[PDB]
Amino acid sequence: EDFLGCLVKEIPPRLLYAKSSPAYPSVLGQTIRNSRWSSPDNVKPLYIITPTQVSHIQSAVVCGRRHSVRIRVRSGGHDYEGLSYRSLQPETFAVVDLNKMRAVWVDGKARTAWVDSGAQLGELYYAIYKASPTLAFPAGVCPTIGVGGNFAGGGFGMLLRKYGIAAENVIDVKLVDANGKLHDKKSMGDDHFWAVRGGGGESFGIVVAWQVKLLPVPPTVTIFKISKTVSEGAVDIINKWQVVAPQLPADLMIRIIAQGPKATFEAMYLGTCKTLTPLMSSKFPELGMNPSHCNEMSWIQSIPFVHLGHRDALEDDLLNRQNSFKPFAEYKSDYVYQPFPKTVWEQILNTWLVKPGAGIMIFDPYGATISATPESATPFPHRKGVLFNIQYVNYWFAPGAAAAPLSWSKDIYNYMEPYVSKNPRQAYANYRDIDLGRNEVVNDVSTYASGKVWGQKYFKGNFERLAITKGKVDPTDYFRNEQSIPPLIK
Ligand SMILES: *Cc1cc2c(c(*)c1C)Nc1c([nH]c(=O)[nH]c1=O)N2C[C@H](O)[C@H](O)[C@H](O)COP(=O)(O)OP(=O)(O)OC[C@H]1O[C@@H](n2cnc3c(N)ncnc32)[C@H](O)[C@@H]1O
Ligand code: NA
Ligand code: NA
Repeated sequence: EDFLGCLVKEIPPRLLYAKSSPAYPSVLGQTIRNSRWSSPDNVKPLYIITPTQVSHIQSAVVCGRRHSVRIRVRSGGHDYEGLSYRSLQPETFAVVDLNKMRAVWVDGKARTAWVDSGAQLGELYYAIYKASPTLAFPAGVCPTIGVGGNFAGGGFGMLLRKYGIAAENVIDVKLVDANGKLHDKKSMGDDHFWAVRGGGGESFGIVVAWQVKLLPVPPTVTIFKISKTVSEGAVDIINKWQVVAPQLPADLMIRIIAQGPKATFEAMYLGTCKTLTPLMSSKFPELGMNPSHCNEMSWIQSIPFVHLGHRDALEDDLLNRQNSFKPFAEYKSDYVYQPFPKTVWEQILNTWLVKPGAGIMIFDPYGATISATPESATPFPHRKGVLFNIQYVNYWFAPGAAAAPLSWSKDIYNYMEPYVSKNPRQAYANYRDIDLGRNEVVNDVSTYASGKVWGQKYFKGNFERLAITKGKVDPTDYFRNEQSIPPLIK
């Protein structure tokens, strides 16, 4: 009551929703992307605020401090555990939902842009396209991902070998801190500005907007998608890929999707069929690539083409907010520094991918620019020596069908333990996986020791600096969730 009273005083009432508001269920559900987290057994926010101005965010945070009510911020709602809009255990929180703050302003000539956190990647990419056919930004593959969470947790996609992660291409921010204060890079200082760009969402304050540098791409890029079944030699070919792909020139990224005894090699090349053909013949002849495989197109066209296989529907694929794809979903991730033995690839393709509840495995090769950044230069530590990342994705479509995929996800992660990174076993912060560990709260503050268990997996040697920065900007642990950076204070 106290908290709501404060909000009503400062923010338009049409932007405030209580559980009893008729529109609350659809406001809550509008960017939930995982059917596991939409059902009524999930813990719901007491209130939802949908700011349209930065002053509304500040008022909301000031109210939350005064009345001791915590806020989970949501931009695109893609959090794998839904931590932008649900808690694991009953507790009081409000959601500050940024979907209405979605402006993107591109300065083509300066090659910079200001992008609101509530914009989806598709909208950012489209706006860049309206400004220039030869500029791009290196962020996620899926068009509906929110800018806010994608950037805060790092953010990578088919330009990662060329330009690294989204967070290392951010040149300023506009942020509201745990005391409701408005900050930019200059006011927040090196530590806070280092942490917010890749140190995970929520922990370091609400980013309202990000200023990004825009990067050159040729007017024509080339995509191929070449599949090999095991009888076509997928095992030998992927065994070679793991050594070659991380060593390829930075203009060529070849990722793999596998969902049975068959691997599809999806490439984005910053250039033409005419130069890709000889490069492949020279560096990776085992794949058997020829000019018939080439799909030449602009960078903007490559986004729906890579993610959805569509060539013909630019605006609908990039500017969509209908939220129609809502699988029940589980996800895990690993990083690989040493080549798998051929026998492991044999097991993966022939055995693991043919079990009840078996999911899809995606393999993104590193090296080049992403690996050239030192491990501590940003909070994202998965850099020098990384051959590839693995994402293990399970989708299902009926609420009664969870047992087999959940069980497969657990089993394959156990199987893979000897072959992937260890001490710690690294994982990508934006592929959030609560089973890596969760925080313990003592005297209303997340403990450092509990945070460290999962924190070293996402952030490796960067965890302690993240926590010291957290202690400086938010010593009372106001902006938190079950897996956010704990404050390390003296
Ligand atoms: C759903 C999904 C997710 C990803 C891909 C595809 C699809 C369909 N593919 C992908 C991803 N990540 C990549 O780097 N490359 C890819 O190709 N996926 C994961 C995605 O990057 C993460 O889920 C990301 O955190 C989602 O961001 P979001 O859509 O904005 O999600 P939430 O609103 O749930 O927020 C996540 C997390 O960050 C905090 N948060 C949200 N907004 C802010 C702001 N403005 N400031 C600070 N912190 C923020 C949330 O509280 C939550 O903890
Ligand atoms: Na290690
Ligand atoms: Na999970």
